[PDB]
Amino acid sequence: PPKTIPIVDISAFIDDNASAQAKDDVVKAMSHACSTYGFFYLVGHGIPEVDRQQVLDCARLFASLPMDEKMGISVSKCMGQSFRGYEPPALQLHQEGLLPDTKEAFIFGREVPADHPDAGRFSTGPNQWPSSLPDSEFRIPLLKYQEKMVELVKVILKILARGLPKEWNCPPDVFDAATVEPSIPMRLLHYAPQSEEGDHTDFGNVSVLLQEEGTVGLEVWYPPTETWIPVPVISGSYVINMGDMMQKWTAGFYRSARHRVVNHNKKSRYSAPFFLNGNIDLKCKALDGSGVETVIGEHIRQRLFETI
Amino acid sequence: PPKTIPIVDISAFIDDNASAQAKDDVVKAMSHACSTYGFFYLVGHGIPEVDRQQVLDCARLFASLPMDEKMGISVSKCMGQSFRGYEPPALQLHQEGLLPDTKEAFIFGREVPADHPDAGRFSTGPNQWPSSLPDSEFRIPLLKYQEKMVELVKVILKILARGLPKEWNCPPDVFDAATVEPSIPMRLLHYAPQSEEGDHTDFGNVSVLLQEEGTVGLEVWYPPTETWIPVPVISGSYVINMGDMMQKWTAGFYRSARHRVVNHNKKSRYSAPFFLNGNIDLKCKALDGSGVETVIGEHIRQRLFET
Ligand SMILES: [Cl-]
Ligand SMILES: [Cl-]
Ligand SMILES: [Fe+3]
Ligand SMILES: [Fe+3]
Repeated sequence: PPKTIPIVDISAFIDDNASAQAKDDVVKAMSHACSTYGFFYLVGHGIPEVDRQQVLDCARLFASLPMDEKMGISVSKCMGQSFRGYEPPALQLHQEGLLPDTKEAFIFGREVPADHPDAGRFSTGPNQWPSSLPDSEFRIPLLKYQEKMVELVKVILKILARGLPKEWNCPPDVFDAATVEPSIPMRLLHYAPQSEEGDHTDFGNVSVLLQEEGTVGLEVWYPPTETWIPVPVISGSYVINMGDMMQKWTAGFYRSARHRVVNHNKKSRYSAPFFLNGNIDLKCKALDGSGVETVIGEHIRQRLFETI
Repeated sequence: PPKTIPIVDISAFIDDNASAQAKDDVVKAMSHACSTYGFFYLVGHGIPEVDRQQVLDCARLFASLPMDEKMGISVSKCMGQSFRGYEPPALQLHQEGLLPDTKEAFIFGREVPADHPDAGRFSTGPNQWPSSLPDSEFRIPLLKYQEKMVELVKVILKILARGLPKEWNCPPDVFDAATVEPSIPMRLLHYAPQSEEGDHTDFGNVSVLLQEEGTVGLEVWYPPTETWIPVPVISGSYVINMGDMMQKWTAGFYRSARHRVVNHNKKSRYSAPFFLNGNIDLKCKALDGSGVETVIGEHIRQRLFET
């Protein structure tokens, strides 16, 4: 029974002067992690720690807005199925903060203008922005960080493509089309402390989680030993996991693991997960050459219906 | 057969506003790592990445001096048994660089003046500094870095003291005496590439290794499955391990593991290990109350003779 998910240092891939052996070491480590656990810690991404800390400060800043202003940009008010804006807690009584055991989030994605023909299509459309926060303090750092998440998931996909079974003869670009005009939702999550008194998989391709220091929140189901693996916070790391669409694309070689967040917090906790769903119109062919075709957006919408 | 040594984030101990649960989590993780493997990765130390990169640049800078300049401060020339200065390769033919499969090092420790009564005693005395390297590029950043390593091993020892068996009833200060006027050698290591064509334990209390990015060098012997565990470089981390004197002090609860560096390098590789040996005159009592008394310096010298 494993005690931890593995860790992958991708430095050899962020620098063009690393040895072929070191790059190959990264490829094998990430391939084994994603085909065994579906999860791994990633370090060596090169995203400055000040930027990560700024993202968590944005989460805290948004959460500090009064309930009325956050509901002014409720996801109810977004365009079509773009699912952008404020996700309210399940219960609320006051304008300030959260009731214990609830959570709230700000969701934003790829900026698509309202008059674009795709606006309002699944996970596609304009973002909603809280007007009381100045651009320099919220929207601008979040969009800059979004640039960096897009570049990081591109690198992750190149490493993963190099890690597939060689007899499938997949080229290292095999995933690249998913990164063109993609669905890329990001959440700024605020978890209230636990009171004194869930199980899921991600549907997309790659998830990149920024954790705040604190007690263990995340657990990953490992079927072979039927155990929940805790994922404590590791300084400098992201938690990376594969989603259902990636598992489907790779005919099950890369696993999409069940996971849940446990709330042992005595104070409010924040996190910032970024999700690569991918281009919602891309038709993906099973990389084992079995001829199965899956359209990303149809797959994700189907997963939503099956889970709700 | 384990595949990795554990990772311990000590952030909860570098901040006084972290929860008691988080601090206890750090204590438990570090204790289990040191009593099982004797080794762990440490992150969250707060030492800036620019400072770590500078230390490795100092290693490269020193190594780039010609043989004649480096031998000007050979360890042969240090005062008494202070063991400070330049450790030359086992073989050499040119003034520049190293022959494959060899290594060289710069060694410096706690600055003790030449007229101090302890100067020249075991691992104690003044440092040798290469006269061709400007202070701002070498001696000054290394001495500041040395302060940061001393503070980090102080934190590690506090965590380790909290991880001992509760039935021994050890107080959390139990190791602190080792950090007063200690032997603290640090090396700037330069490994030549492998040619086309060792196994040991550390003698002191706590070792703190800064690795350079590259292929796996370090391996740790794990007896229960009789396997060499690779220790690849992890960004932002130090590799921490217990030495023989910590194993002795804790009556074997904390393990001093055998380890070795393997050379798969096609180009020169650098590292910066810092060693807490401790105060050489401190008499340590086995923390299980078995009455055994060990003087750190005598232990380290005896371990040197045994090897
Ligand atoms: Cl790695
Ligand atoms: Cl930890
Ligand atoms: Fe998830
Ligand atoms: Fe060693």
